[PDB]
Amino acid sequence: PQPPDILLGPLFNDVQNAKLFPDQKTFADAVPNSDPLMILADYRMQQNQSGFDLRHFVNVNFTLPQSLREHIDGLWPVLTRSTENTEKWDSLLPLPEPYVVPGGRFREVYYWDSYFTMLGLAESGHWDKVADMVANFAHEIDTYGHIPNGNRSYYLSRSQPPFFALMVELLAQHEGDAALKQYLPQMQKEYAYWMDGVENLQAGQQEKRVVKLQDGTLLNRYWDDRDTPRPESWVEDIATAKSNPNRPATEIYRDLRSAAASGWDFSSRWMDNPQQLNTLRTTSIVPVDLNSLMFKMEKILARASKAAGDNAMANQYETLANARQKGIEKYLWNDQQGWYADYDLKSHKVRNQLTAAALFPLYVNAAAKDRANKMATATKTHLLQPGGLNTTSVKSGQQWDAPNGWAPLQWVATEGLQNYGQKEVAMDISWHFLTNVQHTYDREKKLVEKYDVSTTGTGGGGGEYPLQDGFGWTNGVTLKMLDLICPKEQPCDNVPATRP
Ligand SMILES: OCC1=C[C@H](N[C@H]2C[C@H](CO)[C@@H](O)[C@H](O)[C@H]2O)[C@H](O)[C@@H](O)[C@@H]1O
Repeated sequence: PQPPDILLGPLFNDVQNAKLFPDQKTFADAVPNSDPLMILADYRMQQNQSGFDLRHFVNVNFTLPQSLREHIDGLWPVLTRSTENTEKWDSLLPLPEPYVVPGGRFREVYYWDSYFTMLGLAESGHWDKVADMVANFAHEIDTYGHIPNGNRSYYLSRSQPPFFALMVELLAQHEGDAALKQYLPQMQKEYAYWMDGVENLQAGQQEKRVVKLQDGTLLNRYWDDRDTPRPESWVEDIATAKSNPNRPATEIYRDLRSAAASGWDFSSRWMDNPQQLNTLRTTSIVPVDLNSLMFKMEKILARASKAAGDNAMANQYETLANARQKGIEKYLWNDQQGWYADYDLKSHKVRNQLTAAALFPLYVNAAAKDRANKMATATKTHLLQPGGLNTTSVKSGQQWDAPNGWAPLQWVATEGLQNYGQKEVAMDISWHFLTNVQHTYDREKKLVEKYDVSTTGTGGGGGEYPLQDGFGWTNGVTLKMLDLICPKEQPCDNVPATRP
């Protein structure tokens, strides 16, 4: 499958640049009614004729795309899609089983979203859907060599935060070690993708998603194999590169795509100047969340191997995990500030900024106990707000920043804090975010993609597209949290005004 900019060449550029549709993702998801080569020969003939209408040419040649608890349960069918077969030349990639999409403009499965959605499904006893989704991701691993950002041809050149091993662990909570052993080959295969290029890597060098520091420490980074505009945000990325003539455009395209591989598209976290997206430099930053996830993946791989009966392999994975933990503790802790943070390959130091990503070492149990206590303090002091956990302390105009609260980060933070007995802060995050979700639901009768955490009752904003409704990981995380804040004796269908 070729991404639409390659498949439809000059025509794709021209349709996007003409802005025939208010969302750039629209034409990226359009299906050619006939062979692209034919539509392209045709376009070359007509395009310069008197009174040629581009829009008309496109219409002819393409097909274009109750309680809180009750509401979430009724949404699952609306968010479920089944696409075992796909039309010829569709950007949508086929999957063997039904899958849940986030909602709105997101009409395909997403990698990291699905873990948090599956948490909700698992909590509701929809273990069949959870099995189906693990199977879908295993299929993509075998088919593409890795999990794409989503099941679209324009997502094949990148991944997303790697939650597959955690999904397999989720499935094992129901099916036992049999699930770990079943999906071991695909977990190893995903690991080999993340580590591709390590062989022959020298100190001080990076290759694809692997970074080797000057002392030999191996860590990973986000990376996309392409350095061109994103088809799904074509005119935005061109405008971003055009606005900064002092950088090669390919470098800007690479970092835009890599921030998209990071899940945090976009954030002051990646930028020299928090008010200029054209300064982002994702590929020179070693992310603390990614490397926390890699640690977890290595720990899960060791467990699966040992269950499977392969002890030499289990010992290898445990040794790799032990080394990664030493790297996180050394390069991804900011000792001057007292919090985890990303590492800057440009300055050769730990970056200053506190973001919600700094909770990930707690989430995966990599963190030292004293650093976990320090993180509880940093969270209360800087990130915890009336409507939930702030993403950063910086209002950049981007969506992965203040004042936005994102469901997946609320879950990572509360689970992380609980892993170290920091129960008070963990409960405050859950209660604040849930109240926000409930309040917005009382107002709008919906769940949304992200929330403004400075108060409760309003959805968030920022970035290159409008606030989306649904919404997969909000619904999944909400159900999980709802079930935990109320006793099993008396479960709640709405978030209550009093803590029990
Ligand atoms: O809910 C799906 C998502 C959409 C958001 N990003 C997608 C939309 C971008 C176009 O607006 C796309 O380039 C990116 O790769 C996609 O993952 C969000 O920031 C992601 O963390 C999230 O997984």
